[PDB]
Amino acid sequence: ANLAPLPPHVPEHLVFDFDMYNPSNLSAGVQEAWAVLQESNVPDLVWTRCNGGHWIATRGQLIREAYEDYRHFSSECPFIPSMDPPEQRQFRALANQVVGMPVVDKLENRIQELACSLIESLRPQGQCNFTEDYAEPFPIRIFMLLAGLPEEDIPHLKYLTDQMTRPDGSMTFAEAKEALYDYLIPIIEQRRQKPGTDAISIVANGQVNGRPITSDEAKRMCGLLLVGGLDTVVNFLSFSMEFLAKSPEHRQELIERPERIPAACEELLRRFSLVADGRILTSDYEFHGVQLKKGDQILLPQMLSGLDERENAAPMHVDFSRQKVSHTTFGHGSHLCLGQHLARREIIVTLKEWLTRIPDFSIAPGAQIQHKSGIVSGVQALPLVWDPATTKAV
Ligand code: HEM
Ligand SMILES: CC1(C)[C@@H]2CC[C@@]1(C)C(=O)C2
Repeated sequence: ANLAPLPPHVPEHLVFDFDMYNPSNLSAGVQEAWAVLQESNVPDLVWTRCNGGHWIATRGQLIREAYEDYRHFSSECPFIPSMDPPEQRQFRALANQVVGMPVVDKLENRIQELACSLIESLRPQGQCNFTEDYAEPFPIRIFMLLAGLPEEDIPHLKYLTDQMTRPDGSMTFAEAKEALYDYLIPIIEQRRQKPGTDAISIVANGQVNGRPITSDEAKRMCGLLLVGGLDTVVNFLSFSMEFLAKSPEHRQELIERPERIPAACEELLRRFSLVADGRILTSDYEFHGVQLKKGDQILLPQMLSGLDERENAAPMHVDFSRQKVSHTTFGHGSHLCLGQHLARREIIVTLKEWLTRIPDFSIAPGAQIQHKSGIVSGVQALPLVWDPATTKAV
């Protein structure tokens, strides 16, 4: 059944054959399907024989510990079946000049203007497919604004990024990546010569280790800033809007109590956490009584820390007034999402603008929403409807 044979250092009593790309109970919702790993008969660290064979840490304490311990759990192979500290700190520091908290605070209303334009387009229609019509266009338009790229390039960039996460067969993953680099290289070179204040100019003019960043370093940094802020945001906004379409009392709460929108964002980030990446052991290492071997891959699912009942009570319920929202949805440790501040502002702006203009909306009649699981889990489609006479062209 596609199972890799058990390595001889792994005890049989820790084997649980969870498949991160096709978990059993996916029609209950992806977070629910993954929470099978937190049932009380499942140890805190298990081995699955799926996807080549790899460990899974199932509890927040272990997932945080491993992400803290970059000496033993390296990001050189984070994907199942890429840099660690000090170089990594140099590149982060450079990325932070593009998406750090000061930039996001200066840029917050550009983000709100984009949301309002998209939302006002859709509002009189009384229907949309949220994933396609808002969740994808909003982060890609923010990228083009931040990167100083023109509107007419959106469809071709969206296309290249779609081929990495869901190829239609036109391009290999390698061709998609090279096509993207081919697009970015000449703009990086131009803006090294004639910089502006956009993101690509900031990157193209950084220094690594006492010298000008190379073309190769800059294309990879630009590429990671672009792909990092797309599938995660698209899918997270869709999980959150799926929940709000199904829960009118939570819509009402935020309409009545808009000051709670930033806390609601944090709680949605906990409940609809969606990333599950990995590390590779750099050496043999005993971790909580379990012998790990050099070279073993371990999935450390950021999704699971906040769903762990040990971290949050009644973790499947959405409660915007939780006193302490514990999660690792943007990661933990040295690779903690550089985009965490930009993403929170995109979530808060989308909650404020959507519930202002379209306060009452539902899942389309008859639609059954379907999820997909993987390194970034997500929503296949989100058909929504509403009565235009209940909307506000504010
Ligand atoms: C809700 C939206 C987002 C979520 C849940 C998310 C989550 C994550 C997580 C879990 C990681 C760490 C992965 C690991 O340690 O293996 C990460 C890293 C990263 N994210 Fe995000 N992210 C989101 C939005 C964004 C945005 C808007 C950007 C902006 C470009 C972005 C850029 C990055 C980058 C560049 C890294 C790599 C950091 C490094 O390796 O040092 N993210 N993100
Ligand atoms: C979560 C990320 C943004 C980070 C870089 C690309 C991404 C989608 C990953 O799977 C690791």
